[PDB]
Amino acid sequence: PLEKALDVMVSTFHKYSGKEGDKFKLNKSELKELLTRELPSFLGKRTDEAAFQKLMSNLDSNRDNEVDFQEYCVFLSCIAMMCNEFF
Amino acid sequence: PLEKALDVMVSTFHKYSGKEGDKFKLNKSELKELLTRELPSFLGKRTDEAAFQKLMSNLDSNRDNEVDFQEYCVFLSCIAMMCNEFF
Ligand SMILES: [Ca+2]
Ligand SMILES: [Ca+2]
Ligand SMILES: [Ca+2]
Ligand SMILES: [Ca+2]
Repeated sequence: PLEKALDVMVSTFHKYSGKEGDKFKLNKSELKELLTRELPSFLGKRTDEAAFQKLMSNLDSNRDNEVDFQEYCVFLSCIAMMCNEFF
Repeated sequence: PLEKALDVMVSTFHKYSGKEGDKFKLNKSELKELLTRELPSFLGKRTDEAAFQKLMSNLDSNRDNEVDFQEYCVFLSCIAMMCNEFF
């Protein structure tokens, strides 16, 4: 179960970062699709365009306006750490 | 199912962490069964005690001789990224 889940995390990235432009990174449209479709829970209601834009600015540690796989990775793990702490 | 993939990530850990001493930490021995029954395709056959110490040394970033939930998400991000760079 831990192995199908880790490649569920891997294949999901590529599910959107390749739709447009750099096929190795998520741009905003791409990031919104992923979250909106694959991660609605950890979504709540902040569905503005203003919620997503700092939603993209905070995942984007490099500041290169895109989320690479690494970065998606630190995001998934913050979300893991956050839930854990809850249960 | 990404959100499904996070669920089991967080639970797989506690399924093993709550056996001995700290219940929110993995000691070399709980890590052992986690790694062996969960991530079998990552541990080939170097499973002696040096490939299992190594790992512990590897995993345990604060060096309290135990794997906590954050050091376990760092490790997991290392597996996914490995799976990723190979595509
Ligand atoms: Ca892209
Ligand atoms: Ca970036
Ligand atoms: Ca323990
Ligand atoms: Ca530790």
